[PDB]
Parts: sequence; C-alpha cells; structure tokens
Amino acid sequence: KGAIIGLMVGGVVIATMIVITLVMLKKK
Amino acid sequence: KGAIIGLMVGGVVIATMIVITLVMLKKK
Repeated sequence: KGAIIGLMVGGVVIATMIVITLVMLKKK
Repeated sequence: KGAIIGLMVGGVVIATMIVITLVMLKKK
C-alpha cells in the first residue's frame, strides 16, 4: 500500500507549490 | 480508514503553512 503514502507525501509538495503563487499575487 | 485521508488532506494544509514562513524569510 505504498501508493497511498506516495501520494500523501506528494500532495504536500504540490500544495506548497500552489501557495507560492498566492504569495506573488500579494502584489496583484 | 478515514483516519488515513483525514491526515492526508491535513498534511497539505500544514505543509502550506510552513512555506508561508520561507516567504517572509525572503527578506531575511
């Protein structure tokens, strides 16, 4: 059941990538 | 097995909170 954790540890990384935009947008 | 996903969707949120610091640090 490594597929479950694999995605788990992956989501976080993606989630951290989306916010990186929210930041740059602070100067919209 | 709701505990697994519960943490999954939670990690992302936490992960997104840690980076929020990395940003503010850009002006270290």
